[PDB]
Amino acid sequence: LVYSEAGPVALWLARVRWLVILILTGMVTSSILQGFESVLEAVTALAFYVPVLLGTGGNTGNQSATLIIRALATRDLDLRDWRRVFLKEMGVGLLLGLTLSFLLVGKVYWDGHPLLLPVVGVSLVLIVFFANLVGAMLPFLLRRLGVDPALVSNPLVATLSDVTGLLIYLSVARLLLE
Amino acid sequence: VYSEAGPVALWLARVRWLVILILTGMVTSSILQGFESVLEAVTALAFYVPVLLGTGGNTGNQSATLIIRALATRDLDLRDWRRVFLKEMGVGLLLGLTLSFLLVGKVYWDGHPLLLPVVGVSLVLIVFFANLVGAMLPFLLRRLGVDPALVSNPLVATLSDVTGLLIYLSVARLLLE
Ligand SMILES: [Mn+2]
Ligand SMILES: [Mn+2]
Ligand SMILES: [Mn+2]
Ligand SMILES: [Mn+2]
Repeated sequence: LVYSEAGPVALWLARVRWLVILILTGMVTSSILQGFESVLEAVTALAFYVPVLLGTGGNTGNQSATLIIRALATRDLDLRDWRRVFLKEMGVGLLLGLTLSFLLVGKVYWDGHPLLLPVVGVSLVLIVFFANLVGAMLPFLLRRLGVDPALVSNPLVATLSDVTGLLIYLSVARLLLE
Repeated sequence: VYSEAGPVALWLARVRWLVILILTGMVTSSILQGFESVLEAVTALAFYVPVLLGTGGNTGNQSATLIIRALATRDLDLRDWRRVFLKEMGVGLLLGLTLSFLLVGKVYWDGHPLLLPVVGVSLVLIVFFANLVGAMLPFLLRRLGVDPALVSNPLVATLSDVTGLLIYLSVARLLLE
């Protein structure tokens, strides 16, 4: 589609379907949170860190994904190299997790919620770790399924990290505060 | 190149950008803290935070993708940003009303009637503003000589999380308190 020649109505028609699919899939997060209503009610400040946790996961995943998409498209990597990449990214994700978690724990202490220092600290490490792997592996999976990663990698990694991020954080919270 | 670098080298190359983003993203926790009153009154408010901020990010990044492409192929010039701004005003409102209709349905299903106008109004505003942010950012970056490929997407997502939260919680406080 040519942007400069497309009217508002035309742009809406070309954009809406992808957004509808994403928000329908995104509604899952609201159901997840409802299933943890007990823990959310128990500790008020638990909800304060959801956007930065899910957002950091998304940032990490889309960073590693972009690196992989480029590496494959430039033939620096091949589809057969996914295992060696996986093993290497386990280390990178762990190192990134520890670094970012160290900072966020500082914020939690600043905000004055010492009860949440362990749950937030552990959760972000796990979230960065898994989001980094999802980001590194998705371009391989997409390519093998016939669709190039460049077109749809961003919203997929963002949605998956949101779902998996909520599940990790709230589960860690339920085990440590109950 | 990727096949070259080891784990520490990759960590070295990635950490600075992620640190800047999280230091920026930390503001969201401070924003939510400032609305603790209404959050405590209606706990269900927290249920729709990720889907609201996430839809804003999706909208913004979809918009940014189109603009980056048009600038690369010279379908648009740098000075066209005002005309793009005015047109995207309409597109965002149309996408906002469409997506809002769906999410209100989810709220109606979940059984939180108090949040029907809160979530409905917020999503329209969130989509509307996130769309403009996504459309304008490539103009700003190219003006500063920055390549969007590894910068545009995390920036839109973080800006939308902050602005989206400010909209949602302000509407919540207004309608519930
Ligand atoms: Mn309850
Ligand atoms: Mn409570
Ligand atoms: Mn507090
Ligand atoms: Mn996000």
